[PDB]
Amino acid sequence: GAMGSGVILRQEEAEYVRALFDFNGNDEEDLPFKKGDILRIRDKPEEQWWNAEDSEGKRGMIPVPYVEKYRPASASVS
Repeated sequence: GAMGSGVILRQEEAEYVRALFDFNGNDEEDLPFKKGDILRIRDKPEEQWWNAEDSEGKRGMIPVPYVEKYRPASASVS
């Protein structure tokens, strides 16, 4: 029969970057990124994934695809 139930195929993994610019959003399931400003938000530098209450009082996470890529200088061993 219809082996398909109606599922969307996504190829997204995770965006790793550091906060640089500052953009505002109006999404409840997301959070606006700030430019290395002073706010209460656990923004991931080596990763574009943040989660906390920004200066806008809003809390959420986003691939902050509006910042400068971040590469982990150091490396790990087996």
